[PDB]
Amino acid sequence: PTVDDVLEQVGEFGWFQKQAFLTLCLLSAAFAPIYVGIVFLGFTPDHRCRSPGVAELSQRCGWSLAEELNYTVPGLGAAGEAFPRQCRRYEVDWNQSALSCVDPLASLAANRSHLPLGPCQHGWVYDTPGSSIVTEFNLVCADSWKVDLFQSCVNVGFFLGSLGVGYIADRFGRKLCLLATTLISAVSGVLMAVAPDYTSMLLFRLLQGLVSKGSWMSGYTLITEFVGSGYRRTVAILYQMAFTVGLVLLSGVAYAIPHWRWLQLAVSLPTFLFLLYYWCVPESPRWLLSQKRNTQAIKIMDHIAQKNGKLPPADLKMLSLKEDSTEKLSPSFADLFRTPQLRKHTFILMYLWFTSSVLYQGLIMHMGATGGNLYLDFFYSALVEFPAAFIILVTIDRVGRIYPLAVSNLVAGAACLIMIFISQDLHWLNITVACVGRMGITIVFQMVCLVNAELYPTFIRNLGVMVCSSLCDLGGIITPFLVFRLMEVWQGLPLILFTVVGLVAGGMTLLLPETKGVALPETIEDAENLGR
Ligand SMILES: *[C@@H]1O[C@H](CO)[C@@H](O[C@@H]2O[C@H](CO)[C@@H](O)[C@H](O)[C@H]2NC(C)=O)[C@H](O)[C@H]1NC(C)=O
Repeated sequence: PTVDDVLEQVGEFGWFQKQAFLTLCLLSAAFAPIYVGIVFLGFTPDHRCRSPGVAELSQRCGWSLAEELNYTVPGLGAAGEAFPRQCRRYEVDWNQSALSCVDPLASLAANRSHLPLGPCQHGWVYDTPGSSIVTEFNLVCADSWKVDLFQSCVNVGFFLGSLGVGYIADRFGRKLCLLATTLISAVSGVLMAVAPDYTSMLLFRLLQGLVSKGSWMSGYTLITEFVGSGYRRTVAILYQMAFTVGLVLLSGVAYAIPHWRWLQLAVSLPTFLFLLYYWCVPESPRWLLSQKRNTQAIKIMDHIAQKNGKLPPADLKMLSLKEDSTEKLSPSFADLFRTPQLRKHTFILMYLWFTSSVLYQGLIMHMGATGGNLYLDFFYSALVEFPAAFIILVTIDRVGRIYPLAVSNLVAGAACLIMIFISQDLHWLNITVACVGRMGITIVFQMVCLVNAELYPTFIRNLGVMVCSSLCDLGGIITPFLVFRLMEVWQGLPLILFTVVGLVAGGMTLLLPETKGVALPETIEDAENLGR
């Protein structure tokens, strides 16, 4: 009367599993707005110094937007690529000075650079009709650094929340967390849209970042536990693919409404509405069984059978773990680093996450020039993931999990190396090769997440994935400084670093025990001899 066998008898993937997965997938998209980052909310458009006098002249004679930029603004390319033009204002009187459209400012100085440069007051004038966080508080020229501070604060919030949310998640149940985390994320999201100052915006975004990844991972583990042992691949990969669909939909709606306030206020509400379906999914049976709450576990199991409609097995009356466990099974950080096998697994998974994140950021950084339409570029970058799902979805159970993960982790680094060595000049090849690397990295991410979820004990499964995921955000934070510094020493030093990181990670993956078609562990001692 073990949990897995009774689950087989009552249907591994029945109509109950489909409904629960539909709801959790509806939750999946809610993580796209918080994960997409500052983009679509802090895009910096073209900007020049507003002048009062230009407004008068603009109507007097025929004008064009391109023409106004050229001979009304200070020229670019002096003492910097575009530092003068962006936020420097000549401050020559354009009002009550009728010098004709042909020669508005030429006559006075007989030269441009020598002209007198004043302060860039009167705020700024922006190109795009929409408004972003940059346009709101004028964080353009003097305070430009503030945007980087905002991004770094969000990332450090991710990093802290990764560690923090795990313990509150596993000790107090997987549905007490998913409910509270998504509720806090929703309330922070709407509260943000009414932020009048810059401090409140940062604080609310920090809270949302703290809670979002916890919500997403507690949603992931729940379905992974619910589904049968054999059908884990479909549930996990379709969860990731739902996340990708949510990303595409976010790009679409972002192009729909440019304004940041309305964008946030609209995209956040569906996460709040998801709360309306909290009553659909109950607590995971395995967690309850491991906590010694057997009556609730059997009650939940009977409900699954009733909705699925096959039959209730009479053996449930004696449902319990394989071996008579101890009264208390509290999750703690100390228990994570006791068994040598579990310690080795944790170290290997941490390194895997770190290398995956570093290689991803290196690839995106080393990409080609950005396209004219940011939205179209983001749409393509999201769409490049769909074939990854249909590649992985058919290979896991047929070939196992270690080999594809290792081979993709190797091929991503190989593609980075070939891009470094082979000509990087504008050609049709390079874009497609980069797409190959993108698909490799996406496969690595999804496979690492799945294997890490499957490898840990059930009673601390969430904590393990949280800890091993923190290094992902750590690497994402640190990589830009590393690549900037290394470039100074040698032109190609960062590329060698990325390639060696990828190769070493791919080599080290092989030692991780395989999990093809084996019931996920429920006891740390049992997980220790998983390979045996
Ligand atoms: C761009 O600005 C420059 C300003 O230098 C314009 O080109 C010349 O500007 C000098 C300075 O006033 C004039 O003496 C020349 O007569 C300008 N060129 C010509 C062909 O007359 C230029 O016209 C501006 N851009 C456009 C599209 O006209």
